[PDB]
Amino acid sequence: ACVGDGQRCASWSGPYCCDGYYCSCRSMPYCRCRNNS
Repeated sequence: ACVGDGQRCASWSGPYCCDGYYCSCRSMPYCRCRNNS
């Protein structure tokens, strides 16, 4: 199972994203997971 769009990555960076999405980590611990571009 993968995370949807805009879904933050577990804790700080545990699970991955769907086939095509990524996980950003701006000024904050809770990284965000969403589509590529």
